[PDB]
Amino acid sequence: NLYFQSMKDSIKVFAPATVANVSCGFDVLGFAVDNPGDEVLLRLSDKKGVRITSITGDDGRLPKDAEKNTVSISILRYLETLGIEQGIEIELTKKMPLGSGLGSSAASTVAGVYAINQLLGNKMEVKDLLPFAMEGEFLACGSAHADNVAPCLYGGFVLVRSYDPLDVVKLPVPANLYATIIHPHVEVQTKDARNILPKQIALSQAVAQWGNVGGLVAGLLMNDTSLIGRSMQDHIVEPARSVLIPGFDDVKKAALDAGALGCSISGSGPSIFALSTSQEAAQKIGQAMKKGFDAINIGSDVYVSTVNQQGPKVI
Amino acid sequence: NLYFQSMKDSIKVFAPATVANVSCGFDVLGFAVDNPGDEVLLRLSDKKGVRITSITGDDGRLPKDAEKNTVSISILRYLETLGIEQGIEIELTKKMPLGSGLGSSAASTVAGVYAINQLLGNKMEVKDLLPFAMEGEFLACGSAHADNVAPCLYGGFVLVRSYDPLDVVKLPVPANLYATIIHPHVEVQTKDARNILPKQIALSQAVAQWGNVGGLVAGLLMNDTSLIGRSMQDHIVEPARSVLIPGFDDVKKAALDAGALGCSISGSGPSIFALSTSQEAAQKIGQAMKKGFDAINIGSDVYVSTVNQQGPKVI
Repeated sequence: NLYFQSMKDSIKVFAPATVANVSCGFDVLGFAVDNPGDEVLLRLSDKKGVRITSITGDDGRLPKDAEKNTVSISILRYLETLGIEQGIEIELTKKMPLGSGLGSSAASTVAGVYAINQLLGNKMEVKDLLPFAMEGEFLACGSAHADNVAPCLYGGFVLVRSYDPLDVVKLPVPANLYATIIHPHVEVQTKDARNILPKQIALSQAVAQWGNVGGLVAGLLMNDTSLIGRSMQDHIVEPARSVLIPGFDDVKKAALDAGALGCSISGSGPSIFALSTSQEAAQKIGQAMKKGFDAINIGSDVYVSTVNQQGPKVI
Repeated sequence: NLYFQSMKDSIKVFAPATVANVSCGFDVLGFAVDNPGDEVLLRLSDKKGVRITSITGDDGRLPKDAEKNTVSISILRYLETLGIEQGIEIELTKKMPLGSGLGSSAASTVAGVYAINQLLGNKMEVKDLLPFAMEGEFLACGSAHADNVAPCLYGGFVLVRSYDPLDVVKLPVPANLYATIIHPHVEVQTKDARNILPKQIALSQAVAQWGNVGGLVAGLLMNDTSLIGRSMQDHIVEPARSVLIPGFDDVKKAALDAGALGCSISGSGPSIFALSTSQEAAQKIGQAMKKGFDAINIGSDVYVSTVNQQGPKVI
């Protein structure tokens, strides 16, 4: 005795940028922010196949071929799993720069999967879309990051406890916790940010790090601020990668002098994030980081928000 | 308009065994149990100096010389810090075996420091006794373990977020969480358990581990059981040390088949602990571990308790 149906034959979804690693939690912590993000539009087609109609905000850098593109691969797999024969056209709009360290590929992929699922009448739980977004990323870029993908899809702050099997845990965070993201207008390759990591690390360095990861998780779950500040030390990854990011040391120091809880590389960079406990503090942190990059003549965009609990959004 | 004074010129304190490492949290997680533990008796003396009168349960293995013994060093330092000239005799009773992986040296040291502080009228906060217990351990055994000492002194379950500076965090744990400890009657050296650890580990192994440490901390703070089970995997330390512990693999398997949440080496071994969610489960886990060591003709003692929130205790 209820009927709902949608007459829409198209849908537009927005999916948010995410900050991965979050200082000491390399490969295991990530959270979503409000901006920026990507948009995906899907229309139903009587003509078969998943096809890419158009890509914008791209500089023609992304694969137009459907079997090479992350979004089309994801959607194709979803349709195959459910045994649906349905034509789909995709228009993709990048509202964020690629290789920025902000989970760009993830946002597109999550946008597509979320989109297809809602458009075809919510046949799967949002929870269960994660693997498709993962396989999509894996098949396209040879490499999937759950600490980008999970918070992007689920919203909020996430611990990726294991990759195999995929074990993801959403954590509460204090409501007055703000993230300032600065994205410099320069491109550090993801490739060089991977290669530069050590293959081996000292046990005592690892212990120092997993102490901190525990300190950070406890600090968030318990709404304690002072513990988070002290726990946001990264002794392994940031010292290796920071050489790739122009002005990193000055920018970090400027954020800490402006009163940040802590500050590190976002994902694989060159973006940098800082945490603070109010929107006055977050803004002046953003202003001081901007002033760091300006002093070396590098253009920059600043974003300020609390953790985005929504995740993707129909627009 | 209040007077309290104690006429006692002696005091006896008991301090509990602790379980360090707790699976994946090598050097950073530890918790206290009810039994076993050590006892320290202190008397005031008109004759000067801190002196050891007697040691029991020892096999004469412990240093009788006051400048070589962990308990007397600790107490001497405490007295010096506060600028007190007071003679003290110490009688020490080991109610637990040495090098058992149960924080034996820690218990003695914590017992002494707690004792002296209460006996001389509580001049310091319990909180502030930790460094003295640390310096004591360091000067005597050349090596101090906060993940034994802190939970011993403070009670409960502890995260040691950093050693320098010393950053300790007490965490809540579910009230129905039980620990079964089995101590085999065989001695694995602490020396060989240190030397056998890798000096270097792969980054991907470290990541796997700090994911787990986060998974465990979140699991305890959130009273989730299933997450703790999955988070208690140690891919670095236990595989290296378990060769030193006779029957380890069979004993672990027997605990897991009896329904343990998880099971690993306690501190540096040869003791083994398992976690479960009821006192029926903890007991049958204990029985199955005992049966593992009996089958290789090694004597064993089993202890079962919830996490000891009290810490030291005047007796």
